[PDB]
Amino acid sequence: TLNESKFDFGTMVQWAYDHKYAEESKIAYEYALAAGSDSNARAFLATNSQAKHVKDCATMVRHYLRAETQALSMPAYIKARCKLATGEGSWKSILTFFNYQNIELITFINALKLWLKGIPKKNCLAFIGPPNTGKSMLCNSLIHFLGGSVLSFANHKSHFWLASLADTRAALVDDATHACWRYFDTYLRNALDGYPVSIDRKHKAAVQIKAPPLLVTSNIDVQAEDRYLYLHSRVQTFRFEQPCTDEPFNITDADWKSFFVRLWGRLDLI
Amino acid sequence: TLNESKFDFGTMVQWAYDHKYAEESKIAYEYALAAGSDSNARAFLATNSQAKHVKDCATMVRHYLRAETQALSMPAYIKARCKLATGEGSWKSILTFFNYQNIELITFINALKLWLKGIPKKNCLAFIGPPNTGKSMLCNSLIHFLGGSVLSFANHKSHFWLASLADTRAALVDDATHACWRYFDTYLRNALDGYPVSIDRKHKAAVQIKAPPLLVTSNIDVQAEDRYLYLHSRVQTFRFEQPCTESGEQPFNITDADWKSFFVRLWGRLDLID
Amino acid sequence: TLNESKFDFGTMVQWAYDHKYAEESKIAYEYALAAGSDSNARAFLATNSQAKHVKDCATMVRHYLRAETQALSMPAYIKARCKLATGEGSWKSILTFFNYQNIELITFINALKLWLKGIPKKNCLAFIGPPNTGKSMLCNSLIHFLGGSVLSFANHKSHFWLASLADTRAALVDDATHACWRYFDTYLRNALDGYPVSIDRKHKAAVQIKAPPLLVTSNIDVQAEDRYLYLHSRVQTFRFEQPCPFNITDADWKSFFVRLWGRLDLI
Amino acid sequence: TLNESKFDFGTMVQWAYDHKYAEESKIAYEYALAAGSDSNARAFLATNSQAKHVKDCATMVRHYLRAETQALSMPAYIKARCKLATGEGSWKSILTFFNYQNIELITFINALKLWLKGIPKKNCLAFIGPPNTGKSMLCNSLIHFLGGSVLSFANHKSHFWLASLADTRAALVDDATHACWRYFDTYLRNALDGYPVSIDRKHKAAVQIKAPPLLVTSNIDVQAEDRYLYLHSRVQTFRFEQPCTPFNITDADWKSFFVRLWGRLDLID
Amino acid sequence: TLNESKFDFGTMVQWAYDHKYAEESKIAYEYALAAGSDSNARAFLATNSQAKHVKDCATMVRHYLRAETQALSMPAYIKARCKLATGEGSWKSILTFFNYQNIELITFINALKLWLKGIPKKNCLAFIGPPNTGKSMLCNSLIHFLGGSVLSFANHKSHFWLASLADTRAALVDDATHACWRYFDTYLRNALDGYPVSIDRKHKAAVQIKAPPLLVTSNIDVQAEDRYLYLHSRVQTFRFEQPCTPFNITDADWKSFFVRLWGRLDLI
Amino acid sequence: TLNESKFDFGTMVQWAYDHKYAEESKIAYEYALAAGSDSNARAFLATNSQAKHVKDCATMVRHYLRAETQALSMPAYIKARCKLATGEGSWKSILTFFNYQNIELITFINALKLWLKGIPKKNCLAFIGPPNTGKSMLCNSLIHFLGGSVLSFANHKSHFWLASLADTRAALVDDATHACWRYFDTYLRNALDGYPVSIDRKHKAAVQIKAPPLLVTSNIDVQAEDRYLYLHSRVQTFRFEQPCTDEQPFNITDADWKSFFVRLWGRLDLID
Ligand SMILES: [Mg+2]
Ligand SMILES: [Mg+2]
Ligand SMILES: [Mg+2]
Repeated sequence: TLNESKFDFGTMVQWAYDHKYAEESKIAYEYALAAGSDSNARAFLATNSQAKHVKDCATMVRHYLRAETQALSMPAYIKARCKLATGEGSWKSILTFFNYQNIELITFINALKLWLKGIPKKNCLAFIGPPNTGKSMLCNSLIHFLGGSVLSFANHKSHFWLASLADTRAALVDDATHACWRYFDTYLRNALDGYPVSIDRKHKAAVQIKAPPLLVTSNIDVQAEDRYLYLHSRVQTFRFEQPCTDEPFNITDADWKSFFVRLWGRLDLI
Repeated sequence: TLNESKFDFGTMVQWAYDHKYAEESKIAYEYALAAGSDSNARAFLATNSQAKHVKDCATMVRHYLRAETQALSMPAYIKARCKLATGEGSWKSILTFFNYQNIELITFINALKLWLKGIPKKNCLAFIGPPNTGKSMLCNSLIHFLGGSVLSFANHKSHFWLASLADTRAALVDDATHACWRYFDTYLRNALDGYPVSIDRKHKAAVQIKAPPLLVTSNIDVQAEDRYLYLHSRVQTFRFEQPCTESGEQPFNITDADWKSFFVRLWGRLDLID
Repeated sequence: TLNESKFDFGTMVQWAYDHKYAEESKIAYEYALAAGSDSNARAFLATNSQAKHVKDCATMVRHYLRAETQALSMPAYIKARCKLATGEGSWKSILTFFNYQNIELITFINALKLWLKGIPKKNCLAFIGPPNTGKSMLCNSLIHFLGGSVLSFANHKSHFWLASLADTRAALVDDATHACWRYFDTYLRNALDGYPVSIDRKHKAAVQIKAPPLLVTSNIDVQAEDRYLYLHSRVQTFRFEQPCPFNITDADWKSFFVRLWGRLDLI
Repeated sequence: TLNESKFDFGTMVQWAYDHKYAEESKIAYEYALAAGSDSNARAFLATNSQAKHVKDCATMVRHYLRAETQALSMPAYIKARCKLATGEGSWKSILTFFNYQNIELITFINALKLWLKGIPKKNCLAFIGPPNTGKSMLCNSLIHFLGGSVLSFANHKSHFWLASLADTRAALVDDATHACWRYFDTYLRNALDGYPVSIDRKHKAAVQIKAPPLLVTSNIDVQAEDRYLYLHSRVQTFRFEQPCTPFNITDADWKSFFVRLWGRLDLID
Repeated sequence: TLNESKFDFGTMVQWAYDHKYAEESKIAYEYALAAGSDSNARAFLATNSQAKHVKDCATMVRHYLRAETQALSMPAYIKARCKLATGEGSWKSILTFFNYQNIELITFINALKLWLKGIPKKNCLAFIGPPNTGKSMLCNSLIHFLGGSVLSFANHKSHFWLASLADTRAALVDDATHACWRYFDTYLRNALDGYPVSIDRKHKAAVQIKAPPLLVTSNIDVQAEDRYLYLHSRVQTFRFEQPCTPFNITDADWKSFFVRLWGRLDLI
Repeated sequence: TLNESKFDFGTMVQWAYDHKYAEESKIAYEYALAAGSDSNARAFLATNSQAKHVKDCATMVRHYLRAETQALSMPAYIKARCKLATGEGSWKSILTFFNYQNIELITFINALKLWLKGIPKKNCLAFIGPPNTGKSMLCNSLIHFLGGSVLSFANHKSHFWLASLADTRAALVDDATHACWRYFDTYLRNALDGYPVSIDRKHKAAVQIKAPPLLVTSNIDVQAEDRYLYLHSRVQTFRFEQPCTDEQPFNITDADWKSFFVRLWGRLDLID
């Protein structure tokens, strides 16, 4: 990784942004390789304050990626995620699965439509059923396509476990336990009703935001439980009953792309 | 975007202040956009210390914004908030709602007049009743109009969860559970009173300040509960009993313009004069 | 506000000190205003380092302010506090109120005389009774007159919640609940006693310092409670039984101290 | 040592990288030595900001080294672990150990092959048996060879215990207690199934990642206990029955193992 | 005050050292005062980096002061402390008090002699009894005379609550509650014995240092309690039973005390 | 002291290293005194950044010292530790003490031989008994002689408490309680096995090192307790039952160990 034999920070930040590198060690290493055929990368290794620049650069790119994701409307955002979708699947892969899980495409399309706008009480789609019915399967594939984030209720003892809600456009709380559902009930009523929540971030002061769209998976039916009365009118549920087990379903990013490109009209994304 | 290519800090701050951009990412990104037709934004992308300038800009803006909000009296402040609101509105929306909850508007007016002045033991209004009675609805609309902040009891194990009290002119805790009331009872009587309190802020120094007016929504009626005895005298309760939804429509929705109408109409009786 | 447009730091500090502006936001903003008719304020908005100047200014002003407060004897200090108060006032307001609570003013004068000197086991006065008996009312007015600080037990899980004790000449804990009394009993007897106490400051290192005089208000009568046995000796209790609202101003206290100067041993 | 007397930082970093020194103290010391014969090292000692340069050099090196290893394929990584490990080595060492515990070698090779590929349900090999059957012995030896990390699940207090997973190519859970298995059962199905998990770290932001391959050692046979029904298809148990008190597996043993069985572990690059 | 208007750092440090000003706020303020008749203090208010200078000055003075204190043996140190004390004083004040508590002064002298040497298992003296028996009174007067530090168990949840142990020659814990005694029992046996301990300091590296001689006042009799068994051996207890407040030991009293009992306290 | 009226930092570091001053307090003060003769020390006192220079100097020094110390073999190290120990002393007092506790010195020697090489399951020696049996004093004298560190379970809630396992050649946990033994049982297993573990820092670097030979003193007998079964084979226990409750109590010193090590150098397999 030859490191030896006037530096503009702009040019570097640019390069990092273009390549979507946000992480210092990557930025550092990757720019050092570019220096074979890049004058500014060559000038960088001549600098004494490399470590400072690598840091700054990460901070710079982290600022931009974060703030452009926030700036785009939900349609433009989905549009962006469609462009990122490589390979080729089909929206049919998705329909086939719902058919298998005996749920209405139409029900889903509506739910999703309103979930995407983050309309109050329509902001949270639960995917409920016993183990191995492809709940994780579908939800994670959707989050992936969407550029979402997974929240782990394991980390709930720290209140920072919600930090990413100040960032994503969609979020998934995987495998909800009772603990977790009543957590929702206790603390997050406002996330469901589209009122503001103070989300604490680690190295800087907390921010007040509207909680982005939420997915949940669970073995637990909230609508069928009395102790979660508040949740009934705020959580849209879908039950999966059907096994997915061979030593058959794998929704891809292109599957979702086709799904959105094709039902774009029906999802009110115009 | 284009992030690439002498800089004056003040100008960037001027900019950020004008656009009321206070938050680092927005400041950096939004300015990087201004780069196309602003030589200062172009120069910003030429320096090696952009990260720091963004950082300092946010500090500077926050300083100014806080400072100007604290300087204003309640009247002058509400005045500026009225100036900010837009759209079609009427105080009748508010009247209708209180009337729907079988509460005379004057009862609320009397309470609000004192609450706004932050008079001791009158510094806290709680809206209380069964689910879906428009409690969060009303309180949030008001807090929004006032530019107040929401406190999130989910963050209460942190020292800094109260940090906003050093800045806003009104504050809301939405859906106070039993754990929540107890915390308030044990640790926060005098803030509920609107007495001076030491508010700890993250990176900065603790600040001693008059606790701003408080709003609470809750399913728990503190006045009826013997175990919250000591909260009875410092919390004025409004009981919302009537449903504000079937899950067909939601008929009651108060806008900023409704409050603008409200304060303008009732400027006199809320003693917000000279 | 205008934020755009050779800078001298000292002049900015001078300014900040003069106006008693000690906090960064206020300093920054208020100085940016002075910019219309102040070349140094103008020059401040021209520098690319204004962020740290505001920071340093705040630091510098609190250094001075703290240092000048600490330097004054209690008499000299109260003197300056009297100078500061304005408006119409009378110690009678205070007499009336203690009389209303069926307490002779002299009982309070005696206790206060010692409390001000920060005499061990006498460093803490507690105002105790059922709700709405003007406990917080009185204590807060006094703390205000004195320029003392409020302690917020709510922050007690932090290391720095006592940090003001390194600066003020008097402190108040308003509405001590059982949890509050217990914490004090367990951890802070010496603080109550007004003995030297190690006080953790946020970014600076700790200081060993004598703890200022203390005021507490509470519904809990510590004197009557066997489980707060060890607090009985270090806390003088004033029972406020009568309800009410009535108000004590700074000018009332000014009148109070001026009138009772000699009787308070303030030489 | 001499620490007395124009400096180019990159040159130092270059040097440090070459000798694989990621260690402030080591860096500082070694440079100050390589200095009566390096114009730059001399120049370094002339500078007043030496302390800063050492700190930066470390940072810079640990960046490069970390980033260069993160970028390898699993096969390429093992090839690196093979270069890195030297000594008296034979795989005969391991084969007899398996033969002693009555596990067929091929059962293990296969399992490892699919494990190194982090295929879901093939992502977590448990080694199970009563105290003192060389479970730690073997797993530590392997994880060491591979440069993976060791995790201890205490109880509640273990909040950040997974923090290393954010970074290693492989990991070992040392003596899974029953509660540790319940933790998997409750919170880790996604990790085992190939899905992202949020991993909380100390004084930095949480990360989301695919869980590295896991080794577990326990006295608790999860295949037997129905209260862990959901792990049965996700965890592959190797049972160690025989007590051992001599056997000892080394970096050099694993090297020989991997080189010998390379084609059979499907590492073809 | 005036803070407005070539600066030598060393001179400010010299000044600060001379006046024993160790505290940023005091250093800043007190120097800004010296500005009327000191060209260096004037120059200080001309620099734009005065904030850093105040900070570095305190650091610097702290360095020197610490280093001086650490260099001296116990005798030489007490010597310096005696030199510092002023006023009318008599060891008889101390004698009378111990006699009032029905304790022979020699009992205290014997214990104090060893305590001062920081001999293992003898490094901790505890003054114990019902309220208002002059416990805090006495221990505080001594800790003051010695220039020792108070530890505040209130801050024990912090890593640096023991940071002063890297600097002072004697330390006091005033009113040890049950929570206090337990913490000591669990975590600080070695510190009570006066063995080395790793002391965490704010902007500095940890130092391993002999925990200095300890004083404790308390209402709790550790020797009588079975659950504080492991403290019995490392804690010498003086029981103060008789009520007092009048009784008031000054620095000059201690000066008299050490001067009189120099040989008898073995201070060669 | 005098701290008043170009500077070269390397020169200050040279001085500090030679004099082996690694604490800022000392570096600061001592260099200030050396200003009369040495005129770099003079330059130092004329800089406005004196404070930083001290800070950086301490850093720089302790870097070097840590680095030479790791480079040494255990043999060569103990040698330097003997070279460092001063005063009159004898190994007899070590013999006297074990014999007092009814233990053959050779039981101790054997253990120590293996413990110094850091052999798996021999890496930790424990001295276990009722209060007042010479446990702490024996261990401390050894650790002191060895230049090792004393870990404080007080700060255990922050992993940073093991930071010094990165630097020192031997460590002592004085007076282990149940809480502390449980800690070993879950975390420090690998330490008792020769397999490297990850040590953290306040100045976050996050290294991995083989764990130094450990000493523990305790009123708790681990071999007697099942909740500590793992530790049985990995902790070598020396039971001290005889009390020393009767001006200056018994005392082992650096010189006592110095001779102990010079005399028993052979038998301890320290040969090279
Ligand atoms: Mg009150
Ligand atoms: Mg006392
Ligand atoms: Mg012991």
